Amino acid sequence: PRGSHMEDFVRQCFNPMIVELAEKAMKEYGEDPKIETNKFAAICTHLEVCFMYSDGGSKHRFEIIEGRDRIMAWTVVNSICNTTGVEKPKFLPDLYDYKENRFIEIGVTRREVHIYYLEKANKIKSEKTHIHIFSFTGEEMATKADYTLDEESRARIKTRLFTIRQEMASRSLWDSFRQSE
Amino acid sequence: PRGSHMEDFVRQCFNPMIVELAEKAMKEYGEDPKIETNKFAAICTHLEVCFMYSDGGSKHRFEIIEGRDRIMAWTVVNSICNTTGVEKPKFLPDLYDYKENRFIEIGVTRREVHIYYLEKANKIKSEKTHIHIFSFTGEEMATKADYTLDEESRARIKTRLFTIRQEMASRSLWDSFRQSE
Amino acid sequence: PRGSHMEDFVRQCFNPMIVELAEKAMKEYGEDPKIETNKFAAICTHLEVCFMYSDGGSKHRFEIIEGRDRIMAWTVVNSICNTTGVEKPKFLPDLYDYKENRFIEIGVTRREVHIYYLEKANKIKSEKTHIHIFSFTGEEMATKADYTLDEESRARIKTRLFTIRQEMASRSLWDSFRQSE
Amino acid sequence: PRGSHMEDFVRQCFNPMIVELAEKAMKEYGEDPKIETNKFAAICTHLEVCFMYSDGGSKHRFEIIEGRDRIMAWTVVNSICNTTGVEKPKFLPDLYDYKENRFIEIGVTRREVHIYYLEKANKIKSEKTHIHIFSFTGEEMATKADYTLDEESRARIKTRLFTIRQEMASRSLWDSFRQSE
Amino acid sequence: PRGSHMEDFVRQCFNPMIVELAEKAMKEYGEDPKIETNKFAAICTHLEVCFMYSDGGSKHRFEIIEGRDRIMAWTVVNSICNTTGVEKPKFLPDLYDYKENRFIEIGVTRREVHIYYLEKANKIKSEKTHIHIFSFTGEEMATKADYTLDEESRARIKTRLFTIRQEMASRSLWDSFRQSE
Amino acid sequence: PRGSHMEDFVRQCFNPMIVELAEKAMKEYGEDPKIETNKFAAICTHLEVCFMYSDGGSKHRFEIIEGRDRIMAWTVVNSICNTTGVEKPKFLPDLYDYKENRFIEIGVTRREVHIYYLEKANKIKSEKTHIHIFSFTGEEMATKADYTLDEESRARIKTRLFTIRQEMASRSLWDSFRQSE
Amino acid sequence: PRGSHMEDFVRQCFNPMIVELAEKAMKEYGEDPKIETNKFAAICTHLEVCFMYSDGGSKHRFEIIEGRDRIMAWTVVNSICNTTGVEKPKFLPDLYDYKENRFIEIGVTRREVHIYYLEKANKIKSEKTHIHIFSFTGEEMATKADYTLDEESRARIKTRLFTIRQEMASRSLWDSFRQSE
Amino acid sequence: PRGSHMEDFVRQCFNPMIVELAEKAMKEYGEDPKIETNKFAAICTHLEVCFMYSDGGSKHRFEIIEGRDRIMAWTVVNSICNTTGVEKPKFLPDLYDYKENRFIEIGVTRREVHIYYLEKANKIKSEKTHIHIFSFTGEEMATKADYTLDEESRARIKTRLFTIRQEMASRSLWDSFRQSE
Ligand SMILES: COc1cc(CCNC(=O)c2[nH]c(-c3c(F)cccc3F)nc(=O)c2O)ccn1
Ligand SMILES: COc1cc(CCNC(=O)c2[nH]c(-c3c(F)cccc3F)nc(=O)c2O)ccn1
Ligand SMILES: COc1cc(CCNC(=O)c2[nH]c(-c3c(F)cccc3F)nc(=O)c2O)ccn1
Ligand SMILES: COc1cc(CCNC(=O)c2[nH]c(-c3c(F)cccc3F)nc(=O)c2O)ccn1
Ligand SMILES: COc1cc(CCNC(=O)c2[nH]c(-c3c(F)cccc3F)nc(=O)c2O)ccn1
Ligand SMILES: COc1cc(CCNC(=O)c2[nH]c(-c3c(F)cccc3F)nc(=O)c2O)ccn1
Ligand SMILES: COc1cc(CCNC(=O)c2[nH]c(-c3c(F)cccc3F)nc(=O)c2O)ccn1
Ligand SMILES: [Mn+2]
Ligand SMILES: [Mn+2]
Ligand SMILES: [Mn+2]
Ligand SMILES: [Mn+2]
Ligand SMILES: [Mn+2]
Ligand SMILES: [Mn+2]
Ligand SMILES: [Mn+2]
Ligand SMILES: [Mn+2]
Ligand SMILES: [Mn+2]
Ligand SMILES: [Mn+2]
Ligand SMILES: [Mn+2]
Ligand SMILES: [Mn+2]
Ligand SMILES: [Mn+2]
Repeated sequence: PRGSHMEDFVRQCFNPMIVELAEKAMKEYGEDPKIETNKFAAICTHLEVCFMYSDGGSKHRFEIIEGRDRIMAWTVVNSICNTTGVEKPKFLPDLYDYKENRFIEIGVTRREVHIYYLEKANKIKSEKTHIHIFSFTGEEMATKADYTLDEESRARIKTRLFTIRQEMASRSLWDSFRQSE
Repeated sequence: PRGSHMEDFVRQCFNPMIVELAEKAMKEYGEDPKIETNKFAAICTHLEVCFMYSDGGSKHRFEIIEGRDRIMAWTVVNSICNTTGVEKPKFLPDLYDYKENRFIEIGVTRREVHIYYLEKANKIKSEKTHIHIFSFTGEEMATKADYTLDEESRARIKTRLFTIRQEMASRSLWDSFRQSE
Repeated sequence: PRGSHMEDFVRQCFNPMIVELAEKAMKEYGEDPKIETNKFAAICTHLEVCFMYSDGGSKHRFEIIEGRDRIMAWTVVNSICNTTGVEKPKFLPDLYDYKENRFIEIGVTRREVHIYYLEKANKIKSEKTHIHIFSFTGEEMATKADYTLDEESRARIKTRLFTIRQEMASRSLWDSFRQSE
Repeated sequence: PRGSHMEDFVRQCFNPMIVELAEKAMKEYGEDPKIETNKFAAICTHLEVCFMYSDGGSKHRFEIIEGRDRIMAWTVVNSICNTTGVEKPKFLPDLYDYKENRFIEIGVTRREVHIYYLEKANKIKSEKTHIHIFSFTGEEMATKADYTLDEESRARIKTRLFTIRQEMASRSLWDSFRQSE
Repeated sequence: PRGSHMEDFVRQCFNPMIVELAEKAMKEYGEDPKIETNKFAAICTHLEVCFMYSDGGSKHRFEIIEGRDRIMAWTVVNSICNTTGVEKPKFLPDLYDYKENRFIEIGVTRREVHIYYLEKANKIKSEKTHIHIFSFTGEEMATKADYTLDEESRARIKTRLFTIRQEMASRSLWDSFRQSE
Repeated sequence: PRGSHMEDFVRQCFNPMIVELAEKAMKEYGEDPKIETNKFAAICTHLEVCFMYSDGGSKHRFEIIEGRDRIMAWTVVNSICNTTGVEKPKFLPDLYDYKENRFIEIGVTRREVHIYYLEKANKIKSEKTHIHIFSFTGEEMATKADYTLDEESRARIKTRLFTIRQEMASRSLWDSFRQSE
Repeated sequence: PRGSHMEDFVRQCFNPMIVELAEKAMKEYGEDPKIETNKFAAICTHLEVCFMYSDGGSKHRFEIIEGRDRIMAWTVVNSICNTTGVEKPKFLPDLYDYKENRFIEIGVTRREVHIYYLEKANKIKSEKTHIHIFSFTGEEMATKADYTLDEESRARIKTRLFTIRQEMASRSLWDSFRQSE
Repeated sequence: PRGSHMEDFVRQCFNPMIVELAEKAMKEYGEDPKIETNKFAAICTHLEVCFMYSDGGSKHRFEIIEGRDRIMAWTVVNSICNTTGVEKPKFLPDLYDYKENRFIEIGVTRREVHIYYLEKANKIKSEKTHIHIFSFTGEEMATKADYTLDEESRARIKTRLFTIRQEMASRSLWDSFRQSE
C-alpha cells in the first residue's frame, strides 16, 4: 500500500464523492492514486474547482463534462454540438456554458497563470473553447478577459485553493506538490 | 416476458419514478410496456421532457397535468379553468402556465417538427392552448414563436433528447424507434 | 369513533403534518375533529392556504403565526411588535409581512368574499392589520386592493381551493360543508 | 452537574448543532457551559445570529469564520486575505463579505448598542473590518450606517433576539443574564 | 371518481405501499379499485396478512410470491421448483416455506373458515400446497392442523383482522363488505 | 407560559416522541403539561418504561396499548379479547402479552412498591390482568412473582429510573416530584 | 460504447452497489465490463452469492474478503491469520468462517459442480481452505459434505441463481453466457 | 496545526463519531489530539474495541460507560449500583454486564497482556470489577479466564486490532506508536 501520507491528506481534505471520481479517472488512464499521489491531489482539486464553478450562476447554466466517464462525456459533448451548432472540440472540455454557448476548459496550476494558459491555448485548436485558469496563489486568467462567473463565485474558488495550499504546507507536502506539475 | 432489450434500456436510461409513471399511463390505456416497448420509451421521454419543462422558470410558474391519473388530471384542469376563466380544453394538456395563463401541449417527435405541430394543432380545437414541439434532432417549434422558457432551459431539453438518441443508436434500437411513430 | 367519512377524506386529502396541526388547534379550543368534522376540514384548508401564502414571495418575507401554539404565537407576535413598532393586534393574526411591515389575516370562506371581509374587518379594531380573503369559487379580496403576493402564487391557492371543493362534491360532502360556516 | 436550569433552557431553546458548537468553543477557551451558563446562553445566541446573518443575501455572499476551530478559522481568514488583498485582522472576525470585500464583526449585547459598538471599535485596530451590533431590545448599529443585509433579514434577527429574551423572562432567568455582560 | 367512502377508508387504514400493490394487482386483472371498492379492501387485507405471515419465523424462512407481478411471481415459483424438486402448482400461491419445503396459500374470509378452506382445497389439485385460512372473527384453519408459525404470530394477524372489522363497522361499511364475498 | 423549569428538564431528559405522546395524553384528560409539570414528568416516565418493557422479549411478543388514543386503544383491547377469549378489562391496561395471554398493567411509583401494587390491585376487578410495578429506588413487584421479562431487561428499566431520579435531584426537582404522587 | 444488451440486463438485474463493485474488480484486472459483458454478469452473480452467503448464519460469523480492494483484502486475510493461526492461503479466498475457523472459496459455475470443484481444489494447495460450489441448475458441492450454512439459506441462493438464468433465457442471453465459462 | 500525519491516518482509519468522542475525551482531560497524536490513535482504538465488545452478546446485555461525559458516566455507574447492589468502583469502568452483574474494564495494550493486566489489576481495588485485556498481536487475557463473549466476537476484535497495526506499519507510524505506551 506504500502508505503515502499525501494519500491520507487527500482522503481527509476532499469530499468522499470527489475522491471516488478522481480515483476512477486516474485508474481509467492507467494511474494509481496510491503511487502518483501528487496527481491524486491534483485531480481532486481540479474536480472540486470544476464543481464549484458550475455551482456559480443560474441552475441550468452549466453542463458538467468533467467527472463523467470518457464515453459518456463525449456523448454529452456531441449532443451539445448537434443541438447548438458549436464545433466539436478536439479534446474533452470541462463544462459547457448554456448562457454564452461555449465550452469551458478549467485550469488549476502551481506556477504563474501566464504559462499554463499558453500551454492550454496551444493544445486546443478550436479557439472557440473558452479557457479559465486558476492558481493556488490567488490569480486567474480567462479568455478575452471574460471571467464568466461573478467575482464572489471566483473569489470562493481562490479562497479554497489557498486553503488547500496551507493545509499541505502544514503537513510539509506543499514543496513536493508544487515541484510535480 | 418476451425479454425485449428496448425494455432493459428504458429501465437503465430513465428515472425509476418516470418509468413507473409511464407504466401506469400505458396500462391505464390498455398497453403493455413489455410488448409495445417503442412506445414505452416514448412516454418516458415525453414524461421527462414535461418535467424538465416545468423545472424551467419560476417555482410556482407551472402546474403539471401530465403524469397524473386521468380523473385527477381533469380535476386540476377544471380548477384552473373555474379560477382563471380559461376555456376547458377538449383533450388533456400537459402543463399550465400561471405566468401566461394558458395550457401547454408538449410534443416530442421523431420526424420534422413541421408535420407534428400540424397534427397537434389540427387535433385541438381550442386555439388558446399553447403548443411547443421538440425533436430528437435538436429542433423546436412553438405557437406564435413564443417558446415560453429561456433558451438555456430549452437547450438542456434538446441536449437530453439527442443523448437518448445516441444511446439507442449505440444499442441498434434507434432505427426501430424512429420508424414506429 | 362515530366513523364520519368527512374525517377519512380530510386525512386522505391533506398533508399529515397539516392534519396534526389542525387537530392540536381544535383540541386546544375544546373541539373534537372526529365530531366537528366540517370544521376539521376547514382548519386544514385554512392552514394549508396560510402555508402556501408564506411560500410565495422571498424566503425571509413572512413570519408564520398560524399553526403555532397560542402562547408561542403571542410570543412571536410580541417580538415583532417590540422590534418594528407596529401596534399589538387584539386578535391573533395569521402571518406577518416583513416586506410591508404589517400583519396579515387570511380568510377562507364558503360564501361571497364581500360578507366575510366585512365580518373580518368588523372583528379587528386595528385597521393596520392587512386582510386577505379567499373563496372556494376562485374569488379573492384584499385590503386596499393590495393582494401582497404575485398573481401566480394567488392563482395556485385558488386552484387548490377549487380542487378541494371538487373532491368533496364527488363524495357528496360539499353540500354539508358549505352549509356549516 | 450543578443542575443549573439556565442550562436546560439553552438546550431546549437552541438548535442541537448550535449548542454543540457553543460547547466546543467554550471548552476550547477553558470554560464550562455547566458552570458559566449565562455565557453558554450568549455564545449560542451569538452563534445563531451569525448563522442567520450569513443566510441573508446571496448563496456565495458570506464566508463563515465563527463556529470553526481556532486554527481552521485563522486558515480561512488567511486564504481570504492572500486572495483579495485585505489586511489580516488582529482578532478573529465572524464573517467575510465577498460582495463588499470586508470582514464583519457581529455583536449581540444586553445594553445600549452605543457602548458595545465603542468597545468593539476600540478593540480592533483594523478600521477596515465592518462592525454590526444587535441588541435584545430591537436596536442595531453598523459601521458607516451600512447595515449590509436587507431590512427583512435584519428584522428576523431582531424578532428572534426578542423571543429569546421573553422565554428567559418567563423562566425568571432574564434578570441574571442581563446583569452578566 | 364516484367518491366511494370505502375507498377513503382503505387509503387511511392500510399502508401506502400495500395500497399501491393492491391497485396494481386489481388493474392487472381489469378491476377498478375506485369501483370495486369492497374487493379493494380485500386485496389490501389479504396482502397485509401475507406480509405479517412472512414476518413470522426466521429471516430467510419465507419467499413472498403474492404482491409480485404475474410474470415475476411465476418466475420465482419456477426457480423454487427447479431447485427443491417440488411440483409446480397449477395456480399462483402466496408464499413458499423454505423450512417445510411447501407453498402456502393464505386465505382471508368473511364467512366460516370451513367453507372457504373447502373451496380453496377443491380449487388446487396439488395437495402438497399448504393451505392456511384466517377469518375476521378470529378463527383459523390450516392443512393437517399444521399452522406453520408460532401462536403469537398468528394471534397478531387475528387481532389486526378484528381491528379492521371494527373500523369498518364504525363507518357502517362492514355490512356491505361481509355481503360481497 | 409560567416558565416552570421542571418542564425544561422533561423536554431535555425524554425523547421528543415520548414528550409528544405524554402531552396528547394529558391534554386529552384536560391537563396542562405546562402547569401540572410533576405529572408531565410522570407520564413521560411511565411511557418510556412501557416502551422499554415491550422492547424486552421477542419481536411479536407484546401489543402496546399505552400511548394510543383512547378510542384506538380500546379498539385494540377489543380485538385482542374477541380473538383470544380473554375477558375485557374494566380499565385500559398498558400492554398485552401474546406469550402468556394476559394484559399487563405497568406501574411506576415514588413510594414503596407494596402500597402502589395494593392500590393497583384494588382498582381492577379482573384479577386475570397481570400487574408489574417499578420504583425509582430499584424495586419491582409483579403478580404471582411472575416478572414476565428477563432480569437484564428489568435491570435496564431500573437503571433508567434511578438515572432520572439523579438528574432531578441535581436540579433540586426531586423533592417536589416525590411529594406529588 | 458497443451497446451490448447483456450490459443493460446486468444493470437492471443486479444491485447498483454490486454492479459498482464488479466494475471496480474487472477494471482492476484490466477488463472492460462493456466489452467482456458475459464476465460482467458473472462477477455480479458471484458477488451477490458471496453476500447472501455471509447473510446466512449469525451476525459476526463471517468476514467478507471478496469485494474489497486487493491490498485491503490481503490485509484482512493477514490479520485473520496472525490472530487465529490459520495458514495464509496462496490465492485470495471469498469469506472467513469465525465459527469453523477456515476460509471459504465460493464457486458459481455454468457446468456440473463436479468439474468446477476439481479445478478449484487443484488450484489451491492449502487443503484447509473450505470450498463451496453452486450451480445455476440448483446443485451444490462442499468440502467434506460440510455445507456450512442452513438448508434454507443455501436454498435461497439456488432460487436466485435459477431466477437469473430464467431472466437471461427470456432475453436470449443464456446460451452465450453458458458457453463462455 | 503541526500537520502530524498520524492525525490524518486516525481520521481516515476510524469512524467519524469515534473520532469525535475521542477528541472530546482528550480535550476534557487537557490533551490535544493534534499534539498527542499517538494517544489520539489509542483512545480511538480503545473506543472502537469497547463498542464492538458491547455489540457482542444480546441486545440489552451491556451498558456502555466509556464514551460518555464524566458526570454522565458516573451517573449511570451509580444507577447500576443503587439498583443491583454492586459496589461502586473507585475508577470509571468501560462497560457493565447485565448478564454477569459486573463492570468490565477493557484494555488494549502494545506490549504483552501479562504486564498490562497486572497494572490494571493493581490500579483497581474492587476485585469484583472484571478485567479483559486485548493486544495488537492477537492475544487476550480476562479475569478468572472468563472471556465473557463468544470466541467469534473476540476474534473480530483481534482481527481489527491487527488490521490497524498493519495500516500504521505501512505508513511507518507503528514504531512510534508501540514505543509510546
Ligand atoms: C495524466 O493524465 C490524466 C488525465 C485525466 C483527465 C484528463 N482530462 C481533462 O479534462 C483534464 N486533465 C487535467 C490534468 C490533471 F487533472 C492532472 C494532471 C495533468 C492534467 F492535464 N487538467 C484539466 O484541466 C482537465 O480538463 C485524469 C488522470 N490522468
Ligand atoms: C397510445 O395512447 C396513449 C396515450 C397516453 C397518454 C395520452 N395523453 C397525452 O397527453 C399525450 N400522449 C402522447 C403520446 C405518447 F406519449 C406516445 C404515443 C402517442 C402519443 F400521442 N404525446 C403527448 O404529447 C401527450 O400530451 C399514454 C399511453 N398511451
Ligand atoms: C372554533 O374556534 C376555533 C378557532 C381556531 C383557531 C382560531 N384562530 C385563528 O387565527 C383563525 N380561525 C379561523 C376559523 C376556522 F379555522 C374555523 C372556523 C372558524 C374560524 F374563525 N379562520 C381564520 O382565518 C383564523 O386566522 C381553531 C379551532 N377552533
Ligand atoms: C470568554 O471568551 C470566550 C470567547 C469565545 C469566542 C471568542 N471569539 C469571538 O469571535 C467572539 N466572542 C464573543 C463573546 C461571547 F460570545 C461571549 C462572551 C464574551 C464575548 F466577547 N462575541 C463576539 O461577537 C465574537 O465574535 C468563546 C468562549 N469564550
Ligand atoms: C378478482 O380476481 C382478482 C385476483 C387477484 C389476485 C389473484 N391471486 C391470488 O393469489 C389470490 N387472490 C384472492 C382474492 C382476492 F384477494 C379478492 C377476491 C377474490 C380472491 F380470490 N385471495 C387469495 O388468497 C389469493 O392468493 C387480484 C385482483 N383480482
Ligand atoms: C390524571 O389522569 C391521567 C391519566 C392519564 C392516562 C391514564 N391511563 C393509564 O393507563 C395510566 N395512568 C397512570 C398515571 C399517570 F401516568 C400519572 C398520574 C396518575 C396515573 F394514574 N399510570 C399508569 O400506570 C397507567 O397505565 C394521562 C393523564 N392524566
Ligand atoms: C491521559 O489520560 C486520558 C484518559 C482518558 C480516559 C480515561 N478513562 C478510561 O476509562 C480509560 N483510559 C485508557 C487510556 C487511554 F485510552 C489512553 C492512554 C492511557 C489510558 F489509560 N484505557 C482504558 O482502558 C480506559 O478504560 C482520555 C484521555 N486521556
Ligand atoms: Mn477536464
Ligand atoms: Mn480542465
Ligand atoms: Mn399529455
Ligand atoms: Mn404532450
Ligand atoms: Mn389564524
Ligand atoms: Mn385566518
Ligand atoms: Mn466571533
Ligand atoms: Mn462577534
Ligand atoms: Mn391467498
Ligand atoms: Mn400503567
Ligand atoms: Mn469465489
Ligand atoms: Mn474507560
Ligand atoms: Mn478501558
